[PDB]
Amino acid sequence: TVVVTTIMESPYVMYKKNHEMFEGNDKYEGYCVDLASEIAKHIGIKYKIAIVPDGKYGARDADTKIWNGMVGELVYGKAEIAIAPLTITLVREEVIDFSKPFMSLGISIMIKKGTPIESAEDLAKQTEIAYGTLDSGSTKEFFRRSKIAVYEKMWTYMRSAEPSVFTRTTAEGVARVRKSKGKFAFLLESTMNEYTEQRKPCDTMKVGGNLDSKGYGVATPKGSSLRTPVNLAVLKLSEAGVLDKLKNKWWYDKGEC
Amino acid sequence: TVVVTTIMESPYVMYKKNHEMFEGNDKYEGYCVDLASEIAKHIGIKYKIAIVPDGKYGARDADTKIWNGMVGELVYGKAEIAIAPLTITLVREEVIDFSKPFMSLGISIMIKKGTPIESAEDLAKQTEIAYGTLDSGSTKEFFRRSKIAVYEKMWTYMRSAEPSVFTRTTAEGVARVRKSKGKFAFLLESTMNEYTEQRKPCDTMKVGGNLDSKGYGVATPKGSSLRTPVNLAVLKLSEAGVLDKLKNKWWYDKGEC
Ligand SMILES: C=C(C)[C@H]1CN[C@H](C(=O)O)[C@H]1CC(=O)O
Ligand SMILES: C=C(C)[C@H]1CN[C@H](C(=O)O)[C@H]1CC(=O)O
Repeated sequence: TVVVTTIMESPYVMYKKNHEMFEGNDKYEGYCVDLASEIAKHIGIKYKIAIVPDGKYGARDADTKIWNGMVGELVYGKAEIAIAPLTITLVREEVIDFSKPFMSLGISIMIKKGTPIESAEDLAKQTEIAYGTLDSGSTKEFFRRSKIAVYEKMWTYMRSAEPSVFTRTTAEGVARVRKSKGKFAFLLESTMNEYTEQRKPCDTMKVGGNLDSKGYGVATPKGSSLRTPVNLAVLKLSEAGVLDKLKNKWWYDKGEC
Repeated sequence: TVVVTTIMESPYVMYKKNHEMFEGNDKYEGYCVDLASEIAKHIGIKYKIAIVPDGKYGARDADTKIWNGMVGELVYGKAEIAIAPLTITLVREEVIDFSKPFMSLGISIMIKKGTPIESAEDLAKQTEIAYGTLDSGSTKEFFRRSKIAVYEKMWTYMRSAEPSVFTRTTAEGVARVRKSKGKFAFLLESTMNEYTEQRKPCDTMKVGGNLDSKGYGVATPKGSSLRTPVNLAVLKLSEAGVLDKLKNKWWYDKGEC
């Protein structure tokens, strides 16, 4: 009855092993799949998981004026709820509603083990080690808009960098870090960073602190009567220990390093 | 024109040195005083700071059925906004609205340096070192309501403990930790814990991780037309670096240890 928009991202939503022999929601597993299930039980709804057609999170296009991604699905009435690692930002909360955060994070640095970098300050003062960001998302927008001297210097480098320091997906950025032999550093959300650190061949690490402090939230379109039940469900789950339990399950219980 | 309810708590709201010769809002300084000022500038309001008469944060009384503290001020229309270290909890969000978190925190352990305790598990398995909580607030409510084995064992000890392990104020709990010579441990929010660690005689420390993950938020009563401007102001300030700058100012720039 209720359409849940989400996206393929490890370990939030992914295909089960042998997903061919499963139907509907049963094809998928992950943190956000479990989260949708808990939320639906508390607010008492039936739901259909739909993967966002364009594979995007949500940005407003400069010329067409149109929102893409999951935000777009909500804005144009194609979906009722988005349950994904969708970062709570000002631009988005202007057109959709977020619940309280179900997970906390910050922008962080991924290096290949042995790269002599300990902070964002280290990266900015040199050119030998290239560094980049996804070309779509809140991390790029953070650097684009920063007045802080260090991040301003980082944005000037990145927008000019040749060849392009921007990657299309998380896997692509992680791939580039691994194959570059200490010569590429990846700026990404600490949640994905921590997850990759736990995955073989265990050649990556998070360095320094987070550059910022934010959260992912469950999104609903403006005026949805599911806004309050959803927000309260999240607080219920958080206080019950369920969010912590879910994090440990998909991040640390499966850890290989 | 707009009434801002808040409370005396270091370093969020406090009296300036020689506050006698100042009038109105100018009597006060602190993190939340600066925060009110930033918010009011963005949403374009004039405001009067009022200290909550009963010195409480906000709980519903078992018999009278009446909310006390800052939550009460909002609920009964005595104030329009609460700007304070007011923890976002399910019970409160049921009767008031919170903005997105302006600060992240978690329940934590304060010990006197040299107390051989490294985790919550350590405290629960022994009786020689007493441990307590404020007798009013979200920390007590967390232990009261936990199904997690370890915290359940901690609550059973605390509610039965003789003499009372509960303190009326933060200063009183910190006082008890300092004067007990390693025999009392204090369960409090990590923000207050971190702040005390930076204050002379530098005899306290935070040990282990946070037991949970939550935030403080700006509160408005249900149906307030200041709800959205406030929420968006917080995201604006957060993304601009102002919340981080404010934290460093009142926690670390002043640090003595
Ligand atoms: C995986 C991606 C592209 C998403 C996830 N959350 C962020 C977002 O919602 O924008 C993006 C990550 C990033 O931008 O670093
Ligand atoms: C200082 C106090 C009593 C407040 C502050 N925030 C929490 C609250 O809003 O309940 C309380 C702390 C705590 O309960 O540990």
